[PDB]
Amino acid sequence: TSRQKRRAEYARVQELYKKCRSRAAAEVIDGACGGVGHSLEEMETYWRPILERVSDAPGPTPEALHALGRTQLWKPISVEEIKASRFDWRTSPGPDGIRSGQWRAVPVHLKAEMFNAWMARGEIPEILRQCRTVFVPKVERPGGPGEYRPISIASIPLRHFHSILARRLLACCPPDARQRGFICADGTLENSAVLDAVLGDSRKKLRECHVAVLDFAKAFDTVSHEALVELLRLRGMPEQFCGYIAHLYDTASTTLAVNNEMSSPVKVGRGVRQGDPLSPILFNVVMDLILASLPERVGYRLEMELVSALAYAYDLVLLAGSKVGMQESISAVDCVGRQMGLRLNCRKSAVLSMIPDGHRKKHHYLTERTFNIGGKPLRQVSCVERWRYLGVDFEASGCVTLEHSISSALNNISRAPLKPQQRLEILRAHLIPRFQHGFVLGNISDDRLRMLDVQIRKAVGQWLRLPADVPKAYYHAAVQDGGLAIPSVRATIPDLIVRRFGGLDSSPWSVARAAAKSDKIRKKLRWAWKQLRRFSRVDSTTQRPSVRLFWREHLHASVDGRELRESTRTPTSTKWIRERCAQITGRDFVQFVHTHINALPSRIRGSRGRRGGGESSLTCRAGCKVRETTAHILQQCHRTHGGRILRHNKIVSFVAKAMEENKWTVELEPRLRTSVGLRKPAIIASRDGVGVIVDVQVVSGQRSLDELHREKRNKYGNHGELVELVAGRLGLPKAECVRATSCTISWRGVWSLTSYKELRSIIGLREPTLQIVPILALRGSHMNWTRFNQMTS
RNA sequence: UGUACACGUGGUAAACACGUGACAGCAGCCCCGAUGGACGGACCGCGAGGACCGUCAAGCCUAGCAGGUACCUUCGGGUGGGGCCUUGCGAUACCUGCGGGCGAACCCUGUGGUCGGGUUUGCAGCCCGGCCACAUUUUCCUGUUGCAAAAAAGUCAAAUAAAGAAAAACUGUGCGGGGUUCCGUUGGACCUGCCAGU
Ligand SMILES: [Zn+2]
Repeated sequence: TSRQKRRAEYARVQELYKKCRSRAAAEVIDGACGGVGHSLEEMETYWRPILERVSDAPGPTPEALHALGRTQLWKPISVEEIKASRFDWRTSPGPDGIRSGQWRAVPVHLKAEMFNAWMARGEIPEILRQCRTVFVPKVERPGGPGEYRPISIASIPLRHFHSILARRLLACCPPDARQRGFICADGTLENSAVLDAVLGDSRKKLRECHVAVLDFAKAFDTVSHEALVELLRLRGMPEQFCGYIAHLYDTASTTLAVNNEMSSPVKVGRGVRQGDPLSPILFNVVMDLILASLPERVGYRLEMELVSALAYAYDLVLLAGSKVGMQESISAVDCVGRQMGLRLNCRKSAVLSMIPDGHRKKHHYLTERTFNIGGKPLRQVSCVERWRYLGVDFEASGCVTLEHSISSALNNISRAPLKPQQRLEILRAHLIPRFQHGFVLGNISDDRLRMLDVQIRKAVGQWLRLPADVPKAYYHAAVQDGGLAIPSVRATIPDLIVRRFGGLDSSPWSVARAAAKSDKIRKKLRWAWKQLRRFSRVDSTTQRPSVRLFWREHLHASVDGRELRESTRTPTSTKWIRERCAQITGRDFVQFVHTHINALPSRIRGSRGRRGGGESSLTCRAGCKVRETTAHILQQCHRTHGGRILRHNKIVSFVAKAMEENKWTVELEPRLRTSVGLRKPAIIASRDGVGVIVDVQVVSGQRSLDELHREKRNKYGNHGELVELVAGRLGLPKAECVRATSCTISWRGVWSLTSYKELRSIIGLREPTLQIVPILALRGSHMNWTRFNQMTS
């Protein structure tokens, strides 16, 4: 039943989110939320035949070997290198069964000797060799088995054993400097700047330019086993290493796990499997070969520097100044791919041509299709809007911009079965830092960034049901200052440009340094600096611009968020927005956010600009005949009095729990009849001759919290008779040992600095206890609001 | 291009001349993203803004994106509204396509002519949309599927099935009971009755 699959999908996504956040977020963003809908039938019959298809690649030719031509490996594995390899352990279990524990428990020497024996024999056990493959729909509405994706997961020991081999390959034989894809530094670091400099130069000096982008799709599904084995054999690497790779690939199998249904193993006829740590290094050797097969004298002369190819993660951006120049380059790429089995998406590859014309001083754009990939024509795109050289969030071949693909991601996140805080976190730390690279490879304006920010804010407002008139700084202000900390692409793009392009001239690359001394790059740097200065405030400590201070300055100066200005001094106050979100339910988070920025609809806040009516729209609905502000509702209203005592006692119970856990003799509601009047302390506790009178207060924040704390600190500790009475009751002789103490929390859930410091210092409570008091304050306040709004008489 | 300043040349000095110059600076800050129009009237404090009533055929808005046309320039480039000032060298007219929201059609389904699309392969399939033609009405109660948060409340005819028929209060480290908030033996929420009181 559909409800059953929805149940299973929700459980699976929640478990994945609890275990590993990054993989779950990356799966949710792409669209892996609907699961499989075609079952085993008409699914194995489509994907099984496409797997055991050995490519008839002839292999590299003497010409390719000579173009390539233009020892410490297999060393015994020691125990230091095992921990020298950086491994991400928050991954999925293999089909064998060992998830992380049976592999973590074994000592290092045993694993080292096991790998040594494995390479001595050269045979990975079939049980450990076995791997599974789950299916992922591409478009949000699957229509056929060809619209899915076979993500394959291998065993943990095999991934660990290959990671050290990949590290050895990277250290022993580093790639060419042109290869800036799978590199130690950031891949698309200088490649974005080089293309921009080339485009600026070709427009400036009216130089003939043609830049083509062609991607390596099915590059996982097109490398022939024999071709790669021969390539590694002729590279000079040990022949037995190649034999081991050939034995690994020739003896391979795959299990189809669709709807938890077992399936027989299936042969694979094409090499390079997805997710293996050796795959992006082995494919780097193919990149080295294809780059070495490029024609020698061809490219674009950018300031005495010749630029021809800038390899991206899985792309190949070729450049040429002459129309005939790139045709032979493309033919060479085609023959290299065909001789190795690689296939190219003519649909997803594009060519940008730029032909100048004299006697007019303008520059002309070609429109018709001229170049081709072995006969198949290449589409010609006018504007450079295919800045999708960012890896994930795959391309659309110039059909759409970067938007209309961000909105798809937002819809995929919105429809996924996640709590309102989980979507917020996924957008915070997995979507914004993912497409932000794409908005720098070309000319950009402020309006595009502002519209992207507005769309993101609209999506977040829909997720958390906030009204329209909420301070826009609330979304982008940092957590410690009070806010959702949604990073804003309006100010983080100039920040990225300034931070990266500023250090362009310090890059080891010779091409990047040439690109640094350009005209367009410097103009963009000036624009980015201007925007950053306009959207930041200089830091007092370090004299360096920061956007967080600017967002805080706007937020604390607003009307809704003025009461939050005291939250930046005690980071515990806003510990529930981001860190402690797994302990708070779904609707609870939305209610807490609503009362946190005072988005609750009152007769004052909910009628902004629409107060042309009578006093009934402004007078308190309880008959208090005063202004109906949310502070009045939540703090001073006779209908809300019972809820106020309820919340107060809810807090005093939890703090009493804490001090009891800290081994203090507590006394609830002491009864002291002073001669002056009636004094009602909250709770007293004494230990080893010293006592304290701890009273609990939840008060508004429109005044300073510390002063309000002092107003009862002095009253309870300087009465002159009450301290003697509590000293006599507790059993301590000297009245100066006992002194008053308060726990003052603003009803939005903001600690008081003096109160928090006193409570931490006078009596020992660990951080988790103080973390939960804002939760109690917010819950009590919103329950008070619901109690008030439940009836209207 | 237009202001102001650094050096050099020449000169007895200049309120004299020229050239070269920090990416030379000097071309201020702040706020604003709502949405259908033409013609005729009733509303409003007839005031900035917000209601409604009549037709029209489809388009109407956009400081959103991309490309070209002309013009101003100065080479860098340039086209929304409002405010505070302050001196504090800038720049407009439209059409084309895409996205957004307001319209408007469209509408129970199967074949074919279709056309734009995606996806494996070499025009063989699956799926997304747009034109051209085909196939009694009202009326209550059991099963199948689309989203709400949980083993159930919403969906009484969303589509349905010789479908089976008819007409034409609360105050609480209180107490008891259950696959239900989401937590890895606890915690807030509602469901009930007693416990000392109002
Ligand atoms: Zn009141």
